[PDB]
Amino acid sequence: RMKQIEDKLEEILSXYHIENELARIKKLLGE
Amino acid sequence: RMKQIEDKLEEILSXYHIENELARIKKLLGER
Amino acid sequence: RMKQIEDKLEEILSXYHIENELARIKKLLGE
Amino acid sequence: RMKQIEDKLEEILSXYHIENELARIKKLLGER
Repeated sequence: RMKQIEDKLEEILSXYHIENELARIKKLLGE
Repeated sequence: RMKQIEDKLEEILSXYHIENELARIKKLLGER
Repeated sequence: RMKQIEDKLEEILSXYHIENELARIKKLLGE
Repeated sequence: RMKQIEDKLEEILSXYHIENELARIKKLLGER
């Protein structure tokens, strides 16, 4: 069950995309 | 406790919608 | 230590704001 | 396992930056 949990944490980790998307949006907005 | 944990994680996972909404905004603002 | 963990999960929960902000941005963008 | 867990959670928490970046975008796009 600890494993299920850690599996859910890796699914949550699969956030950096969101960060990347945001950086890209700011730039498309003219910074 | 551990079922509160698994449930809080399912509540958090239930984020990809956010990523996809951002993918849309980025697409909308992209070069015409 | 289970408590520490559940505390971190409530901190993560404190995401709906992000959703709200996004809905507001789409609307400000002219939908 | 449990330290991998606590560490993955600290890696996730390390989100508020995202909220605040969105608060900025919303502020920028707000009525002049």
